[PDB]
Amino acid sequence: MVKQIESKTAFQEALDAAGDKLVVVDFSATWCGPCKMIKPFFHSLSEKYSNVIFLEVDVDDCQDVASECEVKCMPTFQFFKKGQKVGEFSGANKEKLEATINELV
Amino acid sequence: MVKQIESKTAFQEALDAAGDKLVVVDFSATWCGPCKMIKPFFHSLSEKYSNVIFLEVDVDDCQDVASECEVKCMPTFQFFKKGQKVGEFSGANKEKLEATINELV
Repeated sequence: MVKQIESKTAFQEALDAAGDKLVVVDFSATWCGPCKMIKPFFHSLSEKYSNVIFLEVDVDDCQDVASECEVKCMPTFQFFKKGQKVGEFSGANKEKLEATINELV
Repeated sequence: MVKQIESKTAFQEALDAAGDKLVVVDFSATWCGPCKMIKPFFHSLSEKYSNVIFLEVDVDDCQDVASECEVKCMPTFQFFKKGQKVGEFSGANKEKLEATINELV
């Protein structure tokens, strides 16, 4: 399932506890249309790939995490492996989302 | 000077009262880095071109205007002429901003 991140401390902790696993972070905003459209698919993905950690960060709630991750478009997906960012793209592209997961897993 | 828009009613009114003039709308967010970097320049522009109306919309404040204008990246500049959108681009590109203003004025 998707983990809801509500603090910078929580973001760091989850990245740390992911250990070996790939972390996919969804940076969204409630006003963004595309973000709402792709949410169900993003959740479906967390149920399909249990060997991958799925994170959700609302930019309004965590402006500090948003800023530090240099997010500028919505939605933005950032991929992390052992605390290091290994991928990133923006736009609600379903195929590309799953496709990128299969490349970095 | 730059007009601060704080409602959907205010957005429509300003578009209406612009009459013949070109309206440049800056869709920004306080957490967005690029948005802060280009704010001074955007204001400088409003003082340089008095025949052009400059609008500022914080996406957090006006989620409804943000949504209806289909904004997805920050900052986003939308250009309006007689109620109709005639241009649009995202990213804090100074040259392109002024350049687009000179094309649509």
